[PDB]
Amino acid sequence: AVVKCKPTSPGRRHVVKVVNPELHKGKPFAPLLEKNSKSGGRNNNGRITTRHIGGGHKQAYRIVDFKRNKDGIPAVVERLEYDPNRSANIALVLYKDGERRYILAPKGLKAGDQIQSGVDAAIKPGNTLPMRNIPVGSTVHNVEMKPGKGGQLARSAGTYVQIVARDGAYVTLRLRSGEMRKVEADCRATLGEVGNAEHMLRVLGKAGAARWRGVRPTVRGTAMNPVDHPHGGGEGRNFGKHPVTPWGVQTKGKKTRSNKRTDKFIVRRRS
RNA sequence: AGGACCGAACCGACUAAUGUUGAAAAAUUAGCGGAUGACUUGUGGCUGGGGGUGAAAGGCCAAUCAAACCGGGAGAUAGCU
RNA sequence: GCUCGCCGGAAGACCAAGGGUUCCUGUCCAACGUUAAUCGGGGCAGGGUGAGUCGACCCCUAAGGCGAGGCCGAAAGGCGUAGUCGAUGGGAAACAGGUUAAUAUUCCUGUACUUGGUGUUACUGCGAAGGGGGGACGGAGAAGGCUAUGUUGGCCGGGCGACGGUUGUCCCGGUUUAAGCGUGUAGGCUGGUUUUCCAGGCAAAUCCGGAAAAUCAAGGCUGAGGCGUGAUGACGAGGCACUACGGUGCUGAAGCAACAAAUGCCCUGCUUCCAGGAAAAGCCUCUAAGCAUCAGGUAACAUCAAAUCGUACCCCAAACCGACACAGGUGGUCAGGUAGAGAAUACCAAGGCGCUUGAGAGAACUCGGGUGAAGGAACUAGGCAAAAUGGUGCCGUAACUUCGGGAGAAGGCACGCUGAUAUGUAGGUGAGGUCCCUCGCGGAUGGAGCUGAAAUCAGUCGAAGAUACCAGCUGGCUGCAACUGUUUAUUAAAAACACAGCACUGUGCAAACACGAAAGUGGACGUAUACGGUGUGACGCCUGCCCGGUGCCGGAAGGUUAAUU
RNA sequence: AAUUCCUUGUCGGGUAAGUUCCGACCUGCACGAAUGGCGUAAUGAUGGCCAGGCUGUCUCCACCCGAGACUCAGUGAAAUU
RNA sequence: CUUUAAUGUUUGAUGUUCUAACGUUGACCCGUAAUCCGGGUUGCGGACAGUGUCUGGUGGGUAGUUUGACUGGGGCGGUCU
Repeated sequence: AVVKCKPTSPGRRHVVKVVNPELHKGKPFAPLLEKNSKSGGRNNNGRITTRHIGGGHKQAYRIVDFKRNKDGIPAVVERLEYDPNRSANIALVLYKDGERRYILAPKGLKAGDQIQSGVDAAIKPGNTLPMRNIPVGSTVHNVEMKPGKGGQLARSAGTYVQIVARDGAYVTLRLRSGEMRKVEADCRATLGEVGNAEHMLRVLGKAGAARWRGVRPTVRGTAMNPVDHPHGGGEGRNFGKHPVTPWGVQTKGKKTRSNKRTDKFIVRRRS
């Protein structure tokens, strides 16, 4: 649930929280956890590859099951759980065989609901089947791009795709980006939308709330000296040139997609 | 509950005086600011010079930075002293 | 040696880091010490550092490093797997007292414990580079139960006061005692037990997990402290004998209780919030291959072993880092008394110092301070500096406002001491006894004793009762930025930089982008409610006109146009 | 106006007297709407201005307490030339 | 030898299809108690992609350099035979 806190102090007027009581107020299933040390935006060479990364709260990685290869074995939901490594919530399930696993939380799932994977599974949210058997015009999430590796699309808080057509060994999809992409007609996909849509309405309210996420301040460039950035400086606010990243790239329309390898599944890229 | 209030430790360094071959190659005295947090700190580790890092001042990188230090090319060149 | 004065949340005590004999004794005074020097962190000689339990080594691992093969690269060499290293983390065990000129939980006395080895006996399914559990973990907050510790009383010993009084409600001192073993409480978590089945735990599995039944609810785990033992001992104020007044033997009384009470323990708990909170081994289990009249394993007793290195001394400093015996900087532990909200502050205890030139004089001027006639910012670039305000409780408190604030607004009154209310109250604590009882560290009752506010009434002293130290100046108009913050170490802390928020834009995952001749890595073990970049900069009302120029995004008939032929 | 050269613009407020401050007028030398415009409570060691109280800031300094200065003894520099 | 159609064959262009090169930061198995790597099986792509040589354009992202003299100081202007 979304709630607007009161302005009892500068730093809480425009803050907004997303409170969900369905989440388990305790410790998670340890057997599915592992170490995850932050990187600060650096690489094996110790150099900063991506800026604005550093600090924040500690984190543990919940091993999620994105493949869903446990076919023909139903499972019930034990409880929901908060996952920091991602924007979406997850679900702790229980298979009849005694095994437990993690998955992404669909829109309206709860505890006690039964789910099943495979080709003969039921057409209901949570269940997983290959798109070869999914009806056209439906909504799914956690889509696979190559059979067997695991889902890669529609993994975020409130993201969902829509199957629009299936001709042959391939299926076409309109992604949440408006792009019209096609994939092999054997990839698995989970019905329903990922349920945390109240996440976008969240608000940090103050800078410190960003530093908890591991985000660092972003220096513009205009106020940064000529040696540092193309925008450089000048007495006052001049910026009398074209917008450009460091290293000399426009950043205001210049398409940098230079794949040219697949370039077949793209139909209606966007806009 | 709080990047909340007063205020010691602690971290800072706004004003003034002193000192300026100083007690000190940036400190002291009397006050001041923050003081559960983007806080602070000990240990260890990574990032190496046209590069690093930088809540960005051309700032910091061993009292040295508009391109560190050491050695080498090197007895650079100097129509200038 | 007698006085004085300073610190006393340190200028005291114990360590790490670091230094590396500066420690102790004797001796020397040329040099070193900012003076002298019989002294010294100085010179010379000698002596001194004793560990199964502290620490390191060792076992395990994080960040991260090296990196067999291997991938990559003109060479050098780079990244990295298996693995191996790497604490600032995890992992077995000792306390008290006494003692040396100098060491000690290391020596001695006394009392204990831990891990292994071997052997005897008895009972026995043992076995892993594997599986599972466990180890294993955040912030804030809230109390409650305890202790360290302290105060008072009582007891014991001693004392009767240089000057009035002091045999009493008088004065001083002491009233200490551990780990360990046993009890297993306050209180906290958990429902157990037996049988049966199974697509799982890379194979197995009595274990874990899951499912279905029956049967019982009391079962277990954790757990400060207290109590008892440890302890007929040790210590102990003080005496008796030696006593070179340098010390040694022996003796050695009381050694209880109440109250207060921690930031420390129960607490790695409980409640709660979002930013969602290390790993591995030891340890407890599981079984596989394998070994079974063996071997191994469990318990008891015996006996052996527990090596090696460090241990002195300083450690907020004269010994470390600062060229110096330098107003500097330096992490952790202990945390007394009165007042006090308080680790502030003031005066003190234990303890440790009086900061390595002194004497004298008492001009100008300088520094650091105190007071001030009348006036009260007229000074001055500027109320810079200084002065002043300063605490608690009650009343009371505007504009404006995002309805939280503004606000401690402003402003006003009372504060001491003694006595009574009440021979010390409300409250808190809680003895003895009585009653019960699963008869225990119990429960109910019980209210002695101890402690102890606050307020009221009257009275009283003083110029002044928040008397000292400590301890907000307030108010009004306005520009900038929203705010908390960050910044030019060493002349600039701001209207700059960040910021949440908004928008445009790119990016469909072997993502864009970046570091990299490359491999590969980060981005991200993320997936368009995500990520990167750019600009703007809370919030509120709004963000208008122009695409000729530059650039970007598309489009296509024609024209021009490279290599090549 | 953090933007205004002419300029101490003009009027008025406040002052005995105000090149600054505040509020209006517009002839905007040379504001202008995300290199954002206009307002904005709160906040600020922020800039500017006016009052209350306060005072040695000053009129105009005076006296005193301490460390140096000065004299004696001991040790014993420096820039400069 | 002037001529033009169905052929044989030639090479070029376009499209569709295929797999055997190549790729596979897809799955499974082995080396192997190893998310590297290699090999194998299979699938998806597929002669595209991507790399090398040559080449056009773009290219302050990064370097190397230039940016005159006289002058009643220099610059501006002016001048230079």
